[PDB]
This record gives sequence, structure tokens and C-alpha cells, in this order.
Amino acid sequence: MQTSLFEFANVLITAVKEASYSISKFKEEVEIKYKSDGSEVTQVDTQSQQIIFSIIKNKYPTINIIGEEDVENGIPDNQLPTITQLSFGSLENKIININDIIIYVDPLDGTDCYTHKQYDSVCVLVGVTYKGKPMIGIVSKPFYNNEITFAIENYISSISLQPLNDKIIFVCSKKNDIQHLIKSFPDPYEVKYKGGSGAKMMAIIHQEADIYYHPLIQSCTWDTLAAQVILEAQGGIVCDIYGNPLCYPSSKKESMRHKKGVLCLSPRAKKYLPYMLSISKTILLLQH
Ligand SMILES: [Mg+2]
Ligand SMILES: [Mg+2]
Ligand SMILES: [Mg+2]
Repeated sequence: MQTSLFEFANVLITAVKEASYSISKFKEEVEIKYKSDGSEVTQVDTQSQQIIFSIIKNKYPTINIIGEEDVENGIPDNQLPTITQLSFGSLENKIININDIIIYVDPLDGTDCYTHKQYDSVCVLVGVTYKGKPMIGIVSKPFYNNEITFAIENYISSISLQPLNDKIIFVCSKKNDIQHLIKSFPDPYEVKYKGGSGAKMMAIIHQEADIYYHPLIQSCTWDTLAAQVILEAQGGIVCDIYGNPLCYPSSKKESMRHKKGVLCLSPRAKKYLPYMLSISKTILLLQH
């Protein structure tokens, strides 16, 4: 029924490292399955997910864990790396209840970025809730030396920050080019185009960007939670396009889409929330 936070964080970090390493070291020909809604999936996505699931469930067989892809655990204990024994500075090592935990996984965010050699946009995302409340976020960028960024509540791992721009930077994909939606923005600003939803949140975390405005029902729980915990630990904001907290259902039977969109603000961009809320105020998002 219970475990320590340090144990738990070590298991998750071990899983993410191993998955990231699997992705970055992979030279065989990729085979692209197409889901029944056109979206891509490769054996690299699924193998990454199995690694993550197997490592975690081998320690915590009861644990609630939700992943983008349709695979679970299975990889036998003796092919899995041993668990790291890291300590975490002044962070307090809590006893926690396994059944209060829910884990949300994207084994490979930017599957299309991957298949198009946009390797810089590929992330592994693992986020955790505890009693419904976001608690841990772990992000890896396999093609950026398997760099891992993570946060546990208000504590945050080492992170390189680009010198602040001074112009406010909006970041979006070309396909969701919101530049016309924000022409009335009060202060000087720029639009940077970046594929990958994980990548776009990381851009804010590394101060390459300030605002990620996603007034669309394209994001899922696993796309946001990991980066959310980190950005929030930095003092940034993640919410609906109407300013409310993102929802994280407890089961994959329920829809994992963020149906009221996504909005992320850098610490300094928090003052622009009212502006963004008045922009979103007349939008009714519809799904199909
Ligand atoms: Mg997909
Ligand atoms: Mg994915
Ligand atoms: Mg994704």
C-alpha cells in the first residue's frame, strides 16, 4: 500500500532514462502503423512505453498508469536496468500511498516529428498526480543527449535557461498558426514555429518562449502533465484557455483530451492572463 517518494522518483527516473536511451539508440528501419484516426505509431513508440510500464509495474504492480499507446508492461525483470539510488537535496522524503497515484505517459511525443527527422521536437513525458493533484513531472529529450528535466512539487532539477528575450515570444506549430488571433497583443512580441507539444512547453521552461496558446482540442493529459509540474514549479501557469485548471481523468476509459484547450505562461508572462482570457472569451471549442 505504501512507498517512499525517493524510491518512487528513482523508479520513474530510471524508467524514463531507459526509454529515452532506447529511442536515441535505435538504428533499425522504422515501421509506421496508422491508427484508425490517421495518427502515426511506430515500434519505437510502443517499445518505449513497454519499457516505462515494465520498470514501473515491476516495483508497483497495483499502480494506476495510463499511456498514449495500446501496450502495457510485460518486459521481464531480468532485462530491466536496476533502479537508481539518487537522493534529492533538501526535498523531504514522504511516505505515500500507491493507490493515490496516477501516472500519465507519452512514450514518444512528436511521433510525426520523429518520422520526419525533426528530432529536436521529440520528448518522453511522464507526469504524476497524487490525490488528483499534479505532483511530479519528468521530461526527456532523447536527441539532446538524453537530457532529463524534472520537478517534484515545488522542487526542480537543473535547467539551462536562454537569456530572456525582452520581446514576448509566442510559440505554436505552423498548422495551428494563431498569429492572427493575437494581433491586438499590448506589448512587443514574436511568433516562433515549433512542432511537438512537449517541445513547445519545454521551450517556455528553457525561456526560449513565453506563451503557448492552444485554443483547440488536440492535447491530451499525457501531453501536458509532465511539463505542467515543472513550469508551475518555476512560477509559470498552465490552465484552460478560460483560465481554469486542466482536468486529468483517472481512467483511460474516459476521454483523455483537454476539451477546453491549453494555455501556458512563463513566469513573467503571467501578467498577460487577463488579455488571453478576453481573447478566449468568445471561443466555443467543438470536437468530433
Ligand atoms: Mg498519437
Ligand atoms: Mg506519443
Ligand atoms: Mg503527444
